[PDB]
Amino acid sequence: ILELVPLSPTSFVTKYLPTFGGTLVSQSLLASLHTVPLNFFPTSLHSYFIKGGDPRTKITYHVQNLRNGRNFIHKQVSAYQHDKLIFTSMILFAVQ
Amino acid sequence: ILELVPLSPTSFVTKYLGTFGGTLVSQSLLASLHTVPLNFFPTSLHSYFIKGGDPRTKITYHVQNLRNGRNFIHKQVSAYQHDKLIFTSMILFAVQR
Amino acid sequence: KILELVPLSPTSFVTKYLGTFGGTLVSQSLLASLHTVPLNFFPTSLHSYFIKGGDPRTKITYHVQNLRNGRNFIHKQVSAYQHDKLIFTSMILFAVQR
Amino acid sequence: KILELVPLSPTSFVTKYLPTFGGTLVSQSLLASLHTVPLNFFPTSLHSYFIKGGDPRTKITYHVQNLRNGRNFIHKQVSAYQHDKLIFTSMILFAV
Repeated sequence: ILELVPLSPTSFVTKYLPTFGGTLVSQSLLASLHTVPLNFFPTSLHSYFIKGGDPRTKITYHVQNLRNGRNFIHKQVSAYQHDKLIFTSMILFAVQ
Repeated sequence: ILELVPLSPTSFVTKYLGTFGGTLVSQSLLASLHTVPLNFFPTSLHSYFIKGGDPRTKITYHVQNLRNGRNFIHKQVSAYQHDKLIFTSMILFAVQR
Repeated sequence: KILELVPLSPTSFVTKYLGTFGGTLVSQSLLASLHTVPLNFFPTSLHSYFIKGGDPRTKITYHVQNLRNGRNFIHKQVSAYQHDKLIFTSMILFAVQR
Repeated sequence: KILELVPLSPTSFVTKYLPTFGGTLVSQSLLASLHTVPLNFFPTSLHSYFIKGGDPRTKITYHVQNLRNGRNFIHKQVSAYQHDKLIFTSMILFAV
């Protein structure tokens, strides 16, 4: 139950109801890992807590490509609830 | 919940044992949350993956204070296995009032 | 004013009048993008990449490209050029307020 | 000259004149960060988050927070406050 459902190549909803910021960071990370090649790994991440909460509704994550190259990929993952941005994370990846 | 055991006001060990990544960040955030007042909540968090760890082996988290302002607390949380740095976070906190 | 752009088209703009070259590039990039979205779509984040030093003795041309729409969000890519070479890009994300 | 900051400490800066436009937020936060980074480091990217609307009839206070150092790379965060409220934050990445 950190589980996500892919609605698209870039968009994911929680399966179960959530809000702990740790859940937001973890699921946003998982989400990004499904959009990046298996040989790329996270070097850092940077999460911004924009609005709290509710555990009573689902979270939708959207992954947006910021920058890529041979050795590096940058992603942004935004989380919505009730059609409002609550949380955004930038995740940096590097190759092998 | 990913529970830690306090060894001090300021240091913590895993009680139990890229979800590993999500674990490090979570726990590092739980750790730092035990060092701040009731109405301080994270505004942002910045984690650096320094070396892969083994799950299992316990993780030890040290929480330091970095340099305050007005309306914020800047914590650094570093994670260790075998006295070697695995992971560090900067977590920023603000008050509601 | 000073950052004024002349619209060449609905998605293309150029500077009117020729440390922080950077702030200017980000600022005009944002302004350019703001001309392609409705009033109540506000920027939630931007992400700017410094690709090559500018010339402050030539024109900057900005192209706005629509990357993605979702219910609540618009994602633009703004690319800045001088002499037909890429000097700068930003990804600017917007959300509707209701 | 209008994007002029007054240092208050090694890491904190107030606007001298009245601001908010996003573009001003971004540029002031970049100038603040440039005062705290060695002269031979240059910005490679910048990532700004519009957290709450500014008012231009109020001064903005910028705080530069170190995220990570090396000999080749420096990461900084710059946060902007009005009336003791976070309105805006930026991550700036520098290379030697």
